[PDB]
Amino acid sequence: NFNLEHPFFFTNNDYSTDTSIKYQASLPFNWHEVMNNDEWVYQYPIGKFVERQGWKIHISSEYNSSHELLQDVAKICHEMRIPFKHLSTEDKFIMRNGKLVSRGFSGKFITCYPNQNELESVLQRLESALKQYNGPYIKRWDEAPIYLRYGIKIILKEAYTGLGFDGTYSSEKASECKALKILNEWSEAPKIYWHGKHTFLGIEHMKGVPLNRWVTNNFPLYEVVDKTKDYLLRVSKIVEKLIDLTNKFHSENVYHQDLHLGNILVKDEDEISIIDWEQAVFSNDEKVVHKVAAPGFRAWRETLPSEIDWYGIRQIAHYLYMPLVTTSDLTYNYVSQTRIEGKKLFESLGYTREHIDYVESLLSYLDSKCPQIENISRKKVLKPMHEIRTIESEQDIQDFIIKLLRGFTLTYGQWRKEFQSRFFPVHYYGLNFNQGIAFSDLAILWSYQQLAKKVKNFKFDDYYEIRTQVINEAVNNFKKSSLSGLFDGKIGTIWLIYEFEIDRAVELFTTHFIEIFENSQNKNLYSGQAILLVGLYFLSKGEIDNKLGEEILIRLREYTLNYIENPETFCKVSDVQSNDPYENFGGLLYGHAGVAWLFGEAYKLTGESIYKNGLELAVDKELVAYKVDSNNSLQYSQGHRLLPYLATGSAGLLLLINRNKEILSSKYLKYLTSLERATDVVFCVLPGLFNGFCGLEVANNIYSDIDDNFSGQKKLIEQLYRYLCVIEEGFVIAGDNGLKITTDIASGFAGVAIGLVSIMDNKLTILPQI
Amino acid sequence: YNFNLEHPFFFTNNDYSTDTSIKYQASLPFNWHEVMNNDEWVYQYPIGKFVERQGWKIHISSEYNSSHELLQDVAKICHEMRIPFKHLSTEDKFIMRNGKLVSRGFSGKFITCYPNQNELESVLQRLESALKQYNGPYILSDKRWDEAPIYLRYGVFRPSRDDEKKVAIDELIVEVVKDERLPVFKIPKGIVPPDFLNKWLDFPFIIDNAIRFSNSGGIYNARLKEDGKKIILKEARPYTGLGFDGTYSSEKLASECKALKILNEWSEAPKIYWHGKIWEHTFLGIEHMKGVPLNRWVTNNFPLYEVVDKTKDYLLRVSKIVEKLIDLTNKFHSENVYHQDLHLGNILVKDEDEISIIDWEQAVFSNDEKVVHKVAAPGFRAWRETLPSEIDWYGIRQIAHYLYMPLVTTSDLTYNYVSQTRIEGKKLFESLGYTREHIDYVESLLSYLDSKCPQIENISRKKVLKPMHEIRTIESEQDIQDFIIKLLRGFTLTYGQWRKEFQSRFFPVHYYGLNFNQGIAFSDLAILWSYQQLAKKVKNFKFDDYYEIRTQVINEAVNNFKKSSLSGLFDGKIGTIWLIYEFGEIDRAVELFTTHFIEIFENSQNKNLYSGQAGILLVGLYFLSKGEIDNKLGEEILIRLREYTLNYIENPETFCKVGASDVQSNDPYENFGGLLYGHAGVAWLFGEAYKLTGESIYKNGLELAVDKELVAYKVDSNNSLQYSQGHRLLPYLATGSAGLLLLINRNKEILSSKYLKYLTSLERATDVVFCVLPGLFNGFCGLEVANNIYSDIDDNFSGQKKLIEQLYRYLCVIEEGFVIAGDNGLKITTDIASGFAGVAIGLVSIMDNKLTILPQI
Ligand SMILES: Nc1nc2c(ncn2[C@@H]2O[C@H](COP(=O)(O)OP(=O)(O)OP(=O)(O)O)[C@@H](O)[C@H]2O)c(=O)[nH]1
Repeated sequence: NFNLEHPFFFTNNDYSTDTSIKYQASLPFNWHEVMNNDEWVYQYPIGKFVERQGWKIHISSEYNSSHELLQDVAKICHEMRIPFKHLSTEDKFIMRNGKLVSRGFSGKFITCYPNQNELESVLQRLESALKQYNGPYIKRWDEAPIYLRYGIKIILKEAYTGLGFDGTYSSEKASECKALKILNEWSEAPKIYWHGKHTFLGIEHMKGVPLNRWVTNNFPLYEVVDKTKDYLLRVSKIVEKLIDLTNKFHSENVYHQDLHLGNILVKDEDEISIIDWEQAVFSNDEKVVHKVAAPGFRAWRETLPSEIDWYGIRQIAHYLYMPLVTTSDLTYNYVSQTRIEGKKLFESLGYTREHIDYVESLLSYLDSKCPQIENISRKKVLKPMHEIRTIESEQDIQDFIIKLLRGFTLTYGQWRKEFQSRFFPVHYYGLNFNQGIAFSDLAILWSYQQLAKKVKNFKFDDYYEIRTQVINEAVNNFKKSSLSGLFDGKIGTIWLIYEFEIDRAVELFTTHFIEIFENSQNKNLYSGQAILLVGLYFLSKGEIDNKLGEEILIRLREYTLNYIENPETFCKVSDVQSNDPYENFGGLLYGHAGVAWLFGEAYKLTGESIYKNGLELAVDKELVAYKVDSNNSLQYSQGHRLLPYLATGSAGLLLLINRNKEILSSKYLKYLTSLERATDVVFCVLPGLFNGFCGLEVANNIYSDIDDNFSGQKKLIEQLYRYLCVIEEGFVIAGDNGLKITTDIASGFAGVAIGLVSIMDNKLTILPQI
Repeated sequence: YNFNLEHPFFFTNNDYSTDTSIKYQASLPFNWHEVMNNDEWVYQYPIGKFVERQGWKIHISSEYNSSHELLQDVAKICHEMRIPFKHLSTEDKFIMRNGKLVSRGFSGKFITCYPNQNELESVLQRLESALKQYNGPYILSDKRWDEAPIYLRYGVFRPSRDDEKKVAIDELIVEVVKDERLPVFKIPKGIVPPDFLNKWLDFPFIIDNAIRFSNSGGIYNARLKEDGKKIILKEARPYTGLGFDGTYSSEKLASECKALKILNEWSEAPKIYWHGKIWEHTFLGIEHMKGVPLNRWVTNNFPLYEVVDKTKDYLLRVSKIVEKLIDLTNKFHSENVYHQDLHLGNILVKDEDEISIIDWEQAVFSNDEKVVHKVAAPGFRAWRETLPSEIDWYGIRQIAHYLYMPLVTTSDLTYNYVSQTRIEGKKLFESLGYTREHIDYVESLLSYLDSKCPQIENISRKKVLKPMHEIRTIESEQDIQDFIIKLLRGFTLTYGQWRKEFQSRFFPVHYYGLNFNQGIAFSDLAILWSYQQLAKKVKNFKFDDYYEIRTQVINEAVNNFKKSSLSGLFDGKIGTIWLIYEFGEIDRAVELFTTHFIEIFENSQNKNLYSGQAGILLVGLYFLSKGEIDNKLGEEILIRLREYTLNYIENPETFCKVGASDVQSNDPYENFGGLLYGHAGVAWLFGEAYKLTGESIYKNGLELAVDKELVAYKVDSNNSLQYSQGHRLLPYLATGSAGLLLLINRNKEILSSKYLKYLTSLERATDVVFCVLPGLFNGFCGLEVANNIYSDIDDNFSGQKKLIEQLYRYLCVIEEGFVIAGDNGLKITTDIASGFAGVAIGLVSIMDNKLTILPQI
């Protein structure tokens, strides 16, 4: 679960390809170099009695004086004077030192391992080359960088720490204090209240909130908020304050170089306050590439410092129209599409035409300072969208899905050329779980063949040989890993192969079901034992061996009874604010809210009414966990994260409530239309099935009979157009936390694929029945 | 088929390669794309526009001094209307293709555009009128269009189309049209007349000899008219010829013209005759010298035998030439000229031992700088940015050390390689019998010369290859016991240094067999067989990791086993079965043998022991001699070997080629003849069959095999039998003479007394004091495994002593262990073809008396 990215695609930490300066050192007679740990090179003589542990000596230096210190230490230590190891990469030197890194290992550039009882002159000789150099502190021994071993009522700060890829220390970046002292006239900028040297310069804290919660409090997400319109008048007030103060402080030789979600702060009556003037450089003759900034805001390819801030001051006012800003690091000039997709939404709300046209003309004459920059790279293959249509007929939907299926083949094509480990592009969380109906290719292929089956007379190409050269390593790696479960576990592959090869899945299931089922302990649907769905699905049509079938049937009966006496125990029916799957709780993906499907299938099979009793017990244990929202409906309770979604929140609750009509009573149907009002929003900030808009639109209309749901296609496509970055004759959808492209079940090609095939075929084709 | 690629340590395949030059990037509007198809070009075409194949294309070239301006000056022309284009990616491929090491059929290819056939004049008039001040090379197999660089040709636009009939990707889509990519233009099967192009479409030297024609031309023999006499010509087209620096061909002929005009009173340096410029070419009239080079001078003068020196005085003949070289250094250094690249294709010695340095195509004229010796020879390549005067003196030093002993081919890999050679040279030159004054004078002049080239200490990561300064003599078995564990621990170090980075294979191999993976060849499993046969050979080993890697090599050498399709004993899917049998395991793959032995047998053509069915029959008779296969296939092997012998007896021409031929090479698939790669290994089957069955026809087949193999053996000046192809002699094991001595000496009682009299001549022929290669197929270790493998009496100690001493002459040292250098030594290879496993099985069979590489009875 770590992030390391190159342009265009996404990958893991294996793809580095470091190109820097090799360190290089000499070597005496009967000595050696070795790259043992692949991050340190170790020097050692041949014949010497090496002990274990003892003492270690650490020496740290600055960036510029590394190689001459290395030469002096080498000429001291090579002549029968102790083995030696050091850092092996100039590129990794700025991650070992510099800015905020891991607290356990920081510094420690030069290391030696003395032979216990010979230190009477080595430490004395190490002040010869030292005592005039420098370095970070990381315990002190003398007046030299020689060490021994066996953050942020005035808010303050702290000062060789903070080095980037260029030479700019955090103490150096002087710039902040000169920018504060030349801008002490205005109360929007903070004041300086401490001078001198670990230096402790302080600032005044202006009141306010960050603009993201201002967007969630002022930019509408439900239709009942912000009565009598007039929100665009406030938006005009903030952007007129930005243009006024921008023209006031760009008079005399000062620039900010970053105007992201930070450094802006609105208190009351639309009063901004720019804080933390830290990245202040100024020139107007040479051109500088924008080096360091927040994600979503990055200037391009060696322009003037007057127009570095141009893109930032355009975009900071641009996403106030409709906030989708984080995907501009991949698609240059992305923000044109947000304007035209916010204008139609604002007209659909019913705002005044004067306010909308004034805001559009205001952004137009801010764009009147318009220096495009024809950047020259390989990122420019993914050009923006400049065409917006309207869906009325079914052939438009067929054209959209045959366009979208091409982008899947195109994002498959470029992945195989430079990478060989997996078969398909990934998300950053589940980039190694290469099995099951989860973040894995085996769940991608059957969505592909389904949507090839649905549309029209598709080209057969060569996907037969592709499917067999996928299923060969699938049956190879059925068992060479750990864990168990349905989604990313063990026997989801059996269900997918049977839903794909019939006989092999049946005989692996009947030879491994009792062996794998007793190994797992939990009962949740992700990686537990509810497996019972696969067993009941194989039992209802009938392919299981008989006597083991009744044995596992009375087994699941007695675990159902045992669950009837005990509390929830295995899961919680969790005040953590995370998107993380293992930390997720209280949903259909994670919790006891999904066992209602398992109880309902057993009730639906012949006659078992103890599973009905399990249904009332499960819903009575599950209904307490949800808090109420403003619009009189149930909502997920933890933090300020009021997200009604398929997982955790309201949409999964509406899915589980309307699962079976026959089990319902008048006590159950007390929150039907209020919960439907909960899942009726004008904006979803991230797309997808598990954590996005597509799961909401699936849960809004799945089991309300009929098939003619063209309002559903209209709403889904006309709200899904805002998330797409176009390629040649196709689309590739950026996933959740979107900076790169993603193809998985949650946020990718397969999410939209499963969503559309579930809306067309109203059975929601995950966790099956019959 | 060769696939050579530079890499520090081990030389590998074309996979470790990253372009680190300034890349070329263009801009695209909407409805355009940037497909990167096949790693050379980047494809660009408007989206939705059907490109019409099978028309006319334009090749555009450029110079290195201004090429970006061609990109940003022709980009709006392709942006206007509809023109696809594809251009080269980085500057490194532009250097590699607009240079000197690339073929003339593919040179000058930078921009390729794709017009339609109906728009050619309209695009050509627009692009021609804006490129007046651009210029570049000619590009072969095209024709001149106007004055701007524009060259047309007939070529392939796209691959095969969507849903109609295609036959190829290169020919006419009308009869077959073969590709004729030669530096001429071809109009195939008449012409459909291009009305845009029909109007536009319509020396005091005599040629003597072309020694080369290279890429930029080069040295060209001819005859002058107004002066007569003999002359040579150097030619150089403008804007071609390019190193890894801004430097062209015409920037060096002017430099050597200056360097040969500044000095004129030296009779052994050539005099300029006519430095004229025909058209834009730079021709050059240079006189010719008589004589032979030093590279072939040591072939017939260095004592290879111990009688060939013709009554002493060889070292004085060395010393006069050496003092002639050391005299002619500061004579032209007074003019402050400097001549780089002092390799041994420039010092030519004529009659009465007079020298003449003839190649001057690198010449600086100032000395305060440190440059990389960028263009050099194999062996004389210098050591990272010293001043050019000591670069020249370093070249002089290694000239003198090749004159001392003729191995300097690996001095690029190990710094101060001259140390080991200078240590062994006194023992080489004192073991033959010479006066001490000559050796004293040679070492005195060398000890004068060695201090004018200053030593350096940086080495740059190849530090673990140190020269050897700790030599010993062999007079006890404990020396052999120490050497075997040292070599084995060095092989462990080799596996440790190979396991770090690469994983496509398991062991380092020579670059000939860089793709093969099985058998007693360039492989993996035979190396562990040698490892096991040497590890328990003394008493034991530590065995830190041998068990799990043995399990690994068997369960991914046996699991696939059929991915490649090739037959033979050496590398051909049945030697794999033999190594599984002889590793110490159970017979195991006998089921696979009975499954597909007839299938492997029935679909092969060659019958040599390298990759033919003769080794398959040897494996079969070995398994029948072990005593358990089946009741039926044992009869099938005999009923096939019967009439396999008879097709050879009635017609020996099909199974092998007799004669000497005209081939000077080292590739394993070319050199016919000899014990392994030819005819002399056929009689090994007849010997094994006679030792199993005992009947006369096998003996007669062996006698005819020995009779018809000895045709291609030319007698030396001394009484010695030598294998000879071309102008070279081959007294080696594989394609040589020591292979026949095994066949004669092993079957001594079977053979009659008529063929037993050749042993006294082949013992003289396989007795040299010097070799150039440290190997056993084609090297040294095979020449003294034939000496003591089957005598009668156990006298292993003296032969072992000689082998270990001359291997100390050839080895290289890492840590406490040891490595060895393979064929074409610039690297470290560990296999059974001039590697660690070969010297391992040599040290096995030198006292075990078996020669375990070939399966006996
Ligand atoms: N000057 C001269 N050259 C000859 C003679 N005979 C052959 N040559 C040619 O000189 C060439 C020397 O080429 P190399 O030794 O490869 O060196 P080079 O290719 O000239 O490159 P540089 O050594 O950098 O000039 C040979 O390839 C021969 O073709 C001769 O008598 N005199």
